[PDB]
Amino acid sequence: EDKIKGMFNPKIWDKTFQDGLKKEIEDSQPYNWGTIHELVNDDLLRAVRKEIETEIHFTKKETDIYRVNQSGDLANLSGLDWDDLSRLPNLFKLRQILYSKQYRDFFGYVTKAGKLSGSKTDMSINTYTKGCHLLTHDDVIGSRRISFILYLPDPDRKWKSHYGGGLRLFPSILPNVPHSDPSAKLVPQFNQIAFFKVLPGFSFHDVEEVKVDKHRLSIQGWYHIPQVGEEGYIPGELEDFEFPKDERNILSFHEVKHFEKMLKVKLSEAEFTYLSQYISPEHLSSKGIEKLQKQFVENSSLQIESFLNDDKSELLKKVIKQKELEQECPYHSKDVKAPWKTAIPPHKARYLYIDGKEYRNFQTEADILEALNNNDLPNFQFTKDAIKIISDASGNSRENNFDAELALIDLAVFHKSTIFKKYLALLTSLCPVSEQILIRRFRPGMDFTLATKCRFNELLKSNPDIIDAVLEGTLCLTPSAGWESGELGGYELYMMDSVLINDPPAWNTFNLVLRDESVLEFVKYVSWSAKSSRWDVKMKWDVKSC
Ligand SMILES: O=C(O)CNC(=O)C(=O)O
Ligand SMILES: [Mn+2]
Repeated sequence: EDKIKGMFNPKIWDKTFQDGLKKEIEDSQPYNWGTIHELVNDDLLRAVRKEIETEIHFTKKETDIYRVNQSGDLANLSGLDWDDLSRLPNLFKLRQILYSKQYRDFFGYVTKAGKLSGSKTDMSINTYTKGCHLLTHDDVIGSRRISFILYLPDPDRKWKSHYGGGLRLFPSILPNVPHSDPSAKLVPQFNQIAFFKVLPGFSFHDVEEVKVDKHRLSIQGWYHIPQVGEEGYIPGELEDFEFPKDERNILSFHEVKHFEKMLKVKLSEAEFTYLSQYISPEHLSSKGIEKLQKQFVENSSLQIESFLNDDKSELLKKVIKQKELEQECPYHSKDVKAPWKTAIPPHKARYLYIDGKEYRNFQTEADILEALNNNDLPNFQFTKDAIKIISDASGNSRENNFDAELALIDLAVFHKSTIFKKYLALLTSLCPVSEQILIRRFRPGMDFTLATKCRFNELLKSNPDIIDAVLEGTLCLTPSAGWESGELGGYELYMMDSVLINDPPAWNTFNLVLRDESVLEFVKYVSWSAKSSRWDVKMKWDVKSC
């Protein structure tokens, strides 16, 4: 109770230091946070790190939102018991002082956070190694009031920026709508502490993938609202911003009646000729269709390899490989030009896409609000029009050309066709009544989606003929190697609310799934070390039975 303050850098007890830091936090951007260098008695934090290395057993865990080496899974034996620190006397001593009344009075003062629990200790020990990463979130959970992270990388070697592993902070386009791109990045050093008041809809942050083979050791923790009466405490003393929307447009009367008349290999020579512009002969033949109809009835899932025929396989691979290798892919949302859009918000997803709508770039509230007041629909042929006219001005350089976008839009127009939707209904024996089609590109080190359910159309809920499901399709057009372990991410993951599908990115595949209310999907975050983007074509349809 006396030697506590002495286990800190004496500067934090200095009134001048305190009042100076308080203001630094008040006026910080993009939301109120702060950092202190050399927080703790160096020989202690050195003792603590030698303890963690000696005694604690880290276990990789990957989910949609992170990959991190964890020590916290209790009910795994290796799980760290904070109720038993017999062999981590210096860690015990660390927790004691971070939650001391001495430190809490300081730390609460500078952060204008009010009272902070000393009895509700809440700490965890993680390492991030090559590939590890934690996507965007605001920390808003239960009674967390202030977040803090104490860094213990190798104390005798400075952590470098190109290592990755940075604390990134996202600014607010408007509340619960953080800008896709981070506006500040903290390269952590030993005995450094990052911290912020937990703020619903604002404190969005992440941990940049660790790119090299080093060990980023941290102690994340939280200060909580006091227990009721603790040191005198008394209590009390959006889908509209998601882009793309998970919406489909109903099909014409022409289209639907076709799929009905058919279901109540009945395609013409002509229709088969159309379908074979794009689809491999192997999936147009009688045997090949019975083979797929059977699969679908059994699994309510198709996973087709070599979907497209070789003419279109060679074409797409070429133009996709050309763009990968000879053009500057944009790595900030401001840089994305027509026909591409950046999916937002980053605590839900981040990827590049073509939706055939008029061009949006969302840097401001007014950008989001201008689009909401002016909802507009896809038109791919007009999108092609727009591109050629831009692509004539500049000149179709090895570096500036739109060949990929044009081949892919052509592929989307195929899949938009009446006839494909006939072929589809033939495969599945379902009548599509709606569609949404997207071209998606997931960039190394930036793009991901997160585990979500399908979204039923509210207007068609009361319809007995429409299946309480969503038919979802994914044509993957990723031409690079090394995805196969999951290690690079990019994989399409279908699981239940146990895993239905787990397909790393591959070339010219087509997955097809009928999702009921409860199925979760996500494309995993793509590693910085991936050798290309994941390219694909996402297709969603409401369906009805015939
Ligand atoms: O280690 C870091 O810098 C960030 N950690 C977190 O944001 C978290 O654990 O929720
Ligand atoms: Mn966090």
